[PDB]
Amino acid sequence: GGVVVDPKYCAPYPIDMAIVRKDGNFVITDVNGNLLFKVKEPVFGLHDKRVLLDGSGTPVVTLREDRWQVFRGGSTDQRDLLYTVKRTKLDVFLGHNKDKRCDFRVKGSWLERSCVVYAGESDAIVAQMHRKGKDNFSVTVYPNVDYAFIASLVVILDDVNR
Repeated sequence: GGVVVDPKYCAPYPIDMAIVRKDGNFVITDVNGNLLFKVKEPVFGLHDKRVLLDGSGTPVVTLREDRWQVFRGGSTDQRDLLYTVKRTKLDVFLGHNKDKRCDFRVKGSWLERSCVVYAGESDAIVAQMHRKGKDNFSVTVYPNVDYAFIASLVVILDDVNR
């Protein structure tokens, strides 16, 4: 129940991710500064879309805007819908979830650096923010949880804040 975007984003150990900034553009790195995703608005003067690119520059997911849909790769086609996020703080519904138990939830506070992501059907914690151009926090993604999925949530939280 940890795979959302792609099983290749599910590591057997915890991974801590963080935001590095130079505005919707920034990078998400591991603890050691290794790039995991570049986050950007793909089109100038349009602010409704962000893409997460891997280190090779390949789109991993596209987020499109209190309601976001997140699509596979560089798509915004409905057939490529992975999940919808609705604004305790955020509820996530996988693309095949036609109803309204959410599949994941985010609670806690962005500004306190205390966000926690839970799996809906067990309420298991899948990721946890901790307070520390580096933002003052990291997010632990637990083993076998999809870290591209968690990185997309971090992107949405940042959007809500800005």
